[PDB]
Amino acid sequence: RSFDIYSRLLKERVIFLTGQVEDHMANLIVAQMLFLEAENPEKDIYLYINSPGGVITAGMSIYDTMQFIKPDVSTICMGQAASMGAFLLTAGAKGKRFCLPNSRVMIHQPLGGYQGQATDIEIHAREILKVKGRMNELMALHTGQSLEQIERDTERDRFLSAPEAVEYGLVDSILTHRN
Amino acid sequence: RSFDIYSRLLKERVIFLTGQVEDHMANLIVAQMLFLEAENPEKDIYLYINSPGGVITAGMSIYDTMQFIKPDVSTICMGQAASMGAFLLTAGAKGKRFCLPNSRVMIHQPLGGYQGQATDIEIHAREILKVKGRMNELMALHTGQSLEQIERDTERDRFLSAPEAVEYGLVDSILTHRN
Amino acid sequence: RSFDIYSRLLKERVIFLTGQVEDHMANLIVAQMLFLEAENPEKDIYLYINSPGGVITAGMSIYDTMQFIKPDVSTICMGQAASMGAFLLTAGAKGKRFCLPNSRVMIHQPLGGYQGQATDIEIHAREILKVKGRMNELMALHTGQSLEQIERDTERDRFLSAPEAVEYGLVDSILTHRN
Amino acid sequence: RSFDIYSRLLKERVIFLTGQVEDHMANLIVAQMLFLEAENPEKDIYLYINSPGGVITAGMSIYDTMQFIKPDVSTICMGQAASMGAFLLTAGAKGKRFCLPNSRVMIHQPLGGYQGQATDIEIHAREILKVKGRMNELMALHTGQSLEQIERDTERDRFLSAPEAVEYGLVDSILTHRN
Amino acid sequence: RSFDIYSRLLKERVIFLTGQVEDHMANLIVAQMLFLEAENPEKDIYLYINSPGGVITAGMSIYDTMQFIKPDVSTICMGQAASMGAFLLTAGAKGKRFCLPNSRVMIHQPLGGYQGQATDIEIHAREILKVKGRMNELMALHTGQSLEQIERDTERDRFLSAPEAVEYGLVDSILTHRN
Amino acid sequence: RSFDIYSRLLKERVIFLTGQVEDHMANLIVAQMLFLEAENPEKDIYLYINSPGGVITAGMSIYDTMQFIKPDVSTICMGQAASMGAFLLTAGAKGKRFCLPNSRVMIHQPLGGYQGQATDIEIHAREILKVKGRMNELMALHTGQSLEQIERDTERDRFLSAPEAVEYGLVDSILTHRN
Amino acid sequence: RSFDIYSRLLKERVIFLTGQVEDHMANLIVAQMLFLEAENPEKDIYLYINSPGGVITAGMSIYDTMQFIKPDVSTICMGQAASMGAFLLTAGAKGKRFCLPNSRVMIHQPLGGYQGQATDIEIHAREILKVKGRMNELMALHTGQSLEQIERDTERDRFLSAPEAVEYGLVDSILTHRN
Amino acid sequence: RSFDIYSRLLKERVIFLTGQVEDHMANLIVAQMLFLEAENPEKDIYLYINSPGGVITAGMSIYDTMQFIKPDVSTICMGQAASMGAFLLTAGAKGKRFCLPNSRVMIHQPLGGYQGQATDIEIHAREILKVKGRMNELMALHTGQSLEQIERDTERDRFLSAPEAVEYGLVDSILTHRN
Amino acid sequence: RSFDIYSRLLKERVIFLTGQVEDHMANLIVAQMLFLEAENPEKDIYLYINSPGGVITAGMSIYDTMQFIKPDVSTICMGQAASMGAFLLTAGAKGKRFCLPNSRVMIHQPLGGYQGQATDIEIHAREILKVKGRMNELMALHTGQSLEQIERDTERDRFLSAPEAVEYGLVDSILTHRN
Amino acid sequence: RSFDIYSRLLKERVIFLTGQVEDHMANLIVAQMLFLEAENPEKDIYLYINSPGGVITAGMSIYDTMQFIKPDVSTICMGQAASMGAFLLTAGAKGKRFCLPNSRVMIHQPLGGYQGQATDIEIHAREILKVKGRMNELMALHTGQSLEQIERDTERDRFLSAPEAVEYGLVDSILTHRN
Amino acid sequence: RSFDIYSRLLKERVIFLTGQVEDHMANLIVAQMLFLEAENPEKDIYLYINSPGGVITAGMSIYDTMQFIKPDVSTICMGQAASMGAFLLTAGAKGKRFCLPNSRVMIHQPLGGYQGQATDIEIHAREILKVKGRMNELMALHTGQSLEQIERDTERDRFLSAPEAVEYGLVDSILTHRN
Repeated sequence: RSFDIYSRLLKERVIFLTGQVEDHMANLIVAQMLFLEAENPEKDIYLYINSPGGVITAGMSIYDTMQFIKPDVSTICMGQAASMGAFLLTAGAKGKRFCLPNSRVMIHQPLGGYQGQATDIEIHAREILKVKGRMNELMALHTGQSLEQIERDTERDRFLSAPEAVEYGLVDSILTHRN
Repeated sequence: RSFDIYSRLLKERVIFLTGQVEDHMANLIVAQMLFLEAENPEKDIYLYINSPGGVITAGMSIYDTMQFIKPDVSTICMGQAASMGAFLLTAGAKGKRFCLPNSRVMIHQPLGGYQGQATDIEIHAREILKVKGRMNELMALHTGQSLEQIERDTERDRFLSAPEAVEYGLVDSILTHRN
Repeated sequence: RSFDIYSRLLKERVIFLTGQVEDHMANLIVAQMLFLEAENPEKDIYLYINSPGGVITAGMSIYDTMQFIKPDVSTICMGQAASMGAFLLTAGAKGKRFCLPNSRVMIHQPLGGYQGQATDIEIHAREILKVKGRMNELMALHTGQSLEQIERDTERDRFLSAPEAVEYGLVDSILTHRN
Repeated sequence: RSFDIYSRLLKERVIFLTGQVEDHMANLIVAQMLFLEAENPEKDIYLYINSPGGVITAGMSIYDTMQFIKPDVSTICMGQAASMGAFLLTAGAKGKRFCLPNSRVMIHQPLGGYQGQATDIEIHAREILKVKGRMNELMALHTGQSLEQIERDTERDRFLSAPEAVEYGLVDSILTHRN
Repeated sequence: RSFDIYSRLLKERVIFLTGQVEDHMANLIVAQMLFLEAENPEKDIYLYINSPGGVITAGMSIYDTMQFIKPDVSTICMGQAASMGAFLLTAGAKGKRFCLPNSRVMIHQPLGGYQGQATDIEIHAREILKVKGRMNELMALHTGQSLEQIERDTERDRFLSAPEAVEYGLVDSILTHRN
Repeated sequence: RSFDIYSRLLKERVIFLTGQVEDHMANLIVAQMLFLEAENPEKDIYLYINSPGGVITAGMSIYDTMQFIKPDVSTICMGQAASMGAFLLTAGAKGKRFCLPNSRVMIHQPLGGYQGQATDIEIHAREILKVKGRMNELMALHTGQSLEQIERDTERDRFLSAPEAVEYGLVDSILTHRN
Repeated sequence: RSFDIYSRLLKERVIFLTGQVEDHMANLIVAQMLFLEAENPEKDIYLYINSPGGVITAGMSIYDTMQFIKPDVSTICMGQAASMGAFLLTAGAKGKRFCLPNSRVMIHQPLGGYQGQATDIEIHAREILKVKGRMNELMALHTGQSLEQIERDTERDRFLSAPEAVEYGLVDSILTHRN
Repeated sequence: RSFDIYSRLLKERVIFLTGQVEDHMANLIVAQMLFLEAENPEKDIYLYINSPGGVITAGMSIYDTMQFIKPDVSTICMGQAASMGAFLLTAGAKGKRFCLPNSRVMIHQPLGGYQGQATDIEIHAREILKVKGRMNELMALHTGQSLEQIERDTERDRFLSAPEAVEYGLVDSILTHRN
Repeated sequence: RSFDIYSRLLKERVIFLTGQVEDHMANLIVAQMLFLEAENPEKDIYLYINSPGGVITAGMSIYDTMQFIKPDVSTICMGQAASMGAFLLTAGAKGKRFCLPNSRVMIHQPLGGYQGQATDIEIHAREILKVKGRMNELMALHTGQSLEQIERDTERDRFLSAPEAVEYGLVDSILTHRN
Repeated sequence: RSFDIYSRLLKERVIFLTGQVEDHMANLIVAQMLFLEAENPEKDIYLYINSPGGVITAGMSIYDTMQFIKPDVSTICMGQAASMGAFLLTAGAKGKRFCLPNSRVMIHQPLGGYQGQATDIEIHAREILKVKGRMNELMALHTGQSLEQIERDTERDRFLSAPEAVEYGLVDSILTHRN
Repeated sequence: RSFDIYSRLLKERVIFLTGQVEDHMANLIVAQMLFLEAENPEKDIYLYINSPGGVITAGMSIYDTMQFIKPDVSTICMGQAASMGAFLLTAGAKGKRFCLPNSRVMIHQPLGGYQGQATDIEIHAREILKVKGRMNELMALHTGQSLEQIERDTERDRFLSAPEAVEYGLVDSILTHRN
């Protein structure tokens, strides 16, 4: 029926990634995808995104899953897709990444923090550095820009309008009306 | 049916937008609209609004989706439409925007806040302004007022009564009695 | 069946207005109202009011809905009905506004509050004033009392028993025994 | 089958009033009553009462509802009936008010409080003295006692055993064994 | 002895106004001015100001106290002088007011809030408006600017470097080096 | 329908392990396996591991269960697998432990703590040392490393990219695409 | 199905006892047992233990239901059985008490605490010593150790691994693989 | 005498700035500063600094007082001096600023935040930027570093050990042994 | 007198370093040293240390002063000396570092943590690694041990009795009984 | 002049140890002791004890001091002397350790608790046992019991009335009156 | 003098025991007594008591000191003396224990509480009973009542009026007017 609306929509292969990114809402996204791949492993799957960002590992379970499943996950951003949100948007199938008119994007490097003995802090920061390294690589890839270029652009929070977003390479185009 | 009164009214293509505006309740609006579109792309959709406003991104995900979909989205204001509630109200299809005799409207500029280093304060300070600017443009459109009439009037909380809101281009007419 | 008493009670066209009047409980009432008009826009709708009042804008959404829709909305006060509750009570269809023998009504003026800069206190106060005045008009009008008289009685809290309420023009008669 | 124990008992025309008396559980009781009158205006309705008391106007919505509906509302006190609970128990159809052997009854006067300007304090203090009067008036009407035996009896907490409530006129008899 | 350091500078007629302006610290400052006048009513009094401001009536006891005592109260601002701070800073004896090189001033309007009935709210919005007018006037007098200029300039927080304070007319000049 | 997504995917023998490892969630995962084993003791069970670790007795109830049921348990790590999570991944069916592209693994030693008399401190500290020894042995035997080698790398947190989890012997390979 | 996994496994006559032992969770267990006996008093009941203990009386309501029902209750320790956990584990039908390989059991003496008058303290402490005696009696009984031995081994925490568990008489054998 | 250690060391013209910079601690430092000049404006003053930073304005009241009194102000960092602690340190008399052997210095730009309307956010961001510049100019001025160099060096926290400090121009030399 | 026990002991050139190390108590102790120096530079200062440690920079503000003043600083351990507490005791005048019979010492690496952006993270991680290095070097210096050996023994909490302390070169000898 | 009772008694060489034992009340007792020696190293000091125990290192700092100052330290117990309290009592000068008639003594073992990696948990747990052993040898040394008698007698809390503490050798005698 | 009212009254050999009995206030009381004995070991000391009781050990410290000093100690009860208050009241010098007219005395048995192992509960439970026995013996000693009689009137709270306490032998006489 219309008992659950996100369900009816799931049947239309529409998945919503809304707000904060974290393990449980991430895991729910991931399973929603595996389910759509088993249903029909050919049809695209649409993933709407309105999110301030969130936990990185939780984000990579989503990312690796999108690339892993045969279906092409198109991505469409409404409202906003900041940080790992923006990362996921641009991680969508090629040519199948959008942004509605007034949605906004924000990009930036990884945030984190540890607490401990110098040695452990060493082992942990070293690590958040490997991750920044891989986060930037993957962004160069998906967006087209170059490693050097991203790290520059991403050292500090950076905003992009729907247009600037396409111009930059995070999304392929702006959806304006249903034609 | 009546098992769930809102689900029953969605069947009549009616969506309510009540209270504070945030990602989740907004996602649900977006999902009811997407869903109505899919059921019949030609019939109007009625978006009843009684809100004090809220988070702008969350709202914009509703304005873009409203515009984006094929159906005309008529907006009825009951009780109150303030800030993002008045934006969204005025964003309904032309001619199909109304107010009940005692609805009261209030418009004003964007609110925000950032914390950090002066540098970052810079980016955020200038993005909130880029937003106030796009927002004021769109209010110009849907109202007919000049960009300068709105920046002027939203500079501070401005209350509009039903007839004033009609007289101002916020809504098209006042609904008193069903005939 | 009687799975959900209120759902069941609705089939008999009975909507309940209980507790403090605020945005969501009101929209629920406004929907049961539009829903009943849809089942039969001719038959009277019965509103049970037992409330100490609440948010004026939320209450006006119910008031305007009552006046708007085709069917006559019969008001029955049980327990108490005060401020916005008393107001929504007297706003029922003349001839069909009731009080139970020991119900009690209380009228008074809009209670508000603001915090901020002078310029802004000025605005917001002007608005509470415009509203008080109109609410006063809609009160003279529904009860039959004069505008002078209402202003003179809504300054301080005033209690009316069911009988005085009948004589004040707030309700039409007293329901004592289902005859 | 007892999928919903309380609903199945409702079918046997049984209503439970447990715990503090407040607006909502009180509304639920009214609705169960109107619904049982709807189902059959001729049949007796049984109200079990086990409550310490609560909000007077909430208790009065149940009271007036009991008097209004066509059916007789038989009251049965299990455990305890204090204040509005006692009042509600003695308000059942004459000849059908009962007490279980070890249930205990407590009667007293209205409780209240206020905070504000002296003018308002007076309006509110005078109002609770009327409520107290009317409560005493109705107390005498149902117990048979005179108007002063009641006043003289409710100035302070007063306990009454099952036997004493039959003798005082609060209830008609003790229920000890099904026969 | 340098037992109490401020009690020591007080003997050199130096007075410090530090932090939040509120009744008790304000009263301590007033008492020192009166005490200084008692000791020697001819000699100047230096008030060192470092404050973000605070309560208006609390500050006005200092203002009038300053103007009432025989000695000229010379004011020196360090750190900052905002709101009630900039005000007391400028109310100092004409010709004897200063800003350390890097102190900064901020001027703006009254702030406040009330909760209550529409009738009480109006008495309060009226009042804060009269306070608003006397401050602008007193600010006009003291800076030499014109009323409407002061009004126009205070509507929103305005920062002013010491040079801008000297230009604007809040202080008389910038102290840089003891000579 | 897809009223419970985790429930459908379970139909495909896919179980999820997300977030902190503790008795209840740990117990649910265990029930899913038993349940899956009884459904078909022959087909593989698939367990996605995206955890930061958690309680060791809880993890072991899942471990012994894994090694105990007939079906082969295929572990796939997405997002991340630390401590107990990495221990349960490397604990999957030999040759069927995969690690998605950007999942990061982290293994280390046991965390714990006690409070009380010394005699109990020794009893308990001696117990965590014993658990340690055992986890090292099991980590040895599942990864193929030597007990000495294991002991040497888990004294301190030690991360491991996807490629390293293969070199080190925790997992067998890497799923980068569905094919 | 896979809707309610634990309800699903009740069919294979499998009950899980997870986490803290207390009255309500204990009641669910008792009820699950009584029910499985009503379905077949001949088939074995399988109770999975993973608990750090709990309220003794709660545990005992489970202990006696086990000895009372016709069906043998086979116990299977997963993760850990500590205190009352080890108690209910070692109380399964003799010959059918198992410990998974890496399970681990812990045993000790009763814990408690009272407060109040001295007389009462003597009453309550004299009660915990009886429960103690009785708990050690019953431990000797299912393990075969001398009551004398028990008392020594439980004055303090004592951990036992699966093999150790089997040798102490707590359980009959270790479970390693489905065969 | 050593009744108050801090007062006693005040006789040797010594002053300590310990902990976060905020109006009150700052004032007590300024007053001791004025007090000393007043006792003899020729002898040098010693301001020991061991702070992590604090409220910029609070700090500036101290700065301007340092440059203003005739007494030369010798700064001596111990432990650490970051942010406004770094600034006041390098602000002492040229030639008379130091650094204990293992002192540690940290520099960077302003921190801050605001909440409100777009308009007001602008005014405050505009202000923390006017301040940053000025703060930088002054750093250049006191370390003789290029103005651009400071802008660079203060975009992100930069730790400077004592030698590096001397070299960078923050302090003139390093004190290790009292000769 | 003994009106202030600590002032009197100050009068015998005795300073106490008790509890956690942080700026204010560390500045208090620094102040006592400078004062005792002022009162006689040829004489030994007796500094007692019963501390679990604390903030390194604060510890350092005391270490540098110790090294710096003319008076030989003699350290004496009572109760405990952990972390900065052991560092400060071992930094006493070579030949005058005592340890009471039953005092225990504990050395270990630095503790800390950060939260923020990777770049900043890296910046702080390095910093704590420079600090760790410098402490170790100074541990080697004062204990006569070797830098390497110091790097080994201070990776994990290391305890030592007074005799082991002497033996390690942390203190020079053990005081037992006055003579 | 009895303006401060404890300081007056201090001239009578009477130090009080009251309440929980922790670094600061402990340091004050040490300071009073060193102080009292300095006045006269030949006269007896009296330490009254009424404590429930407390931190060990803190008690040891008191302990060594007692053993270390030339003058004998006579200990008198009032109320109670438990744990470290009891230990500091028996630590008095042989032949001068008194317990008042109804004072009660309690002895037991060190209590502790750590949290962290197994390795660190080992380091701490060995430390707490060495401390236990050393504490025991001391107990043996002052009471003249056997290390073995003390080990057994302390495993769990053991109370000893005043006379029983006399024969156990914790104290040399009961103090009943001032003769 | 009167710079402290109680210090002044001390010079009159008057001590106050007001409120809650606990270690620090009981220590103060003990200190004042030793001091008064040290001024003049001959003259009476006067301890006023207005207490509801408290910690027995804290109390006993006040009791063994009352006996122990040479001066007779006269106890005067004002307001109330309950539990330890009543104990300490009666433990005063025979013939010199008073009770002001309307003071109330209350008596009972020890209150306690403890948590932990059965073994520890027993150890602490015996102790509380030993204390209860000893307290009851002293109570008998001092009142003249038989042991047994004391055990009976102390199982539950027992109030005694002033005169009833002379009768019971708890106090010697009543005081009424300074005669």
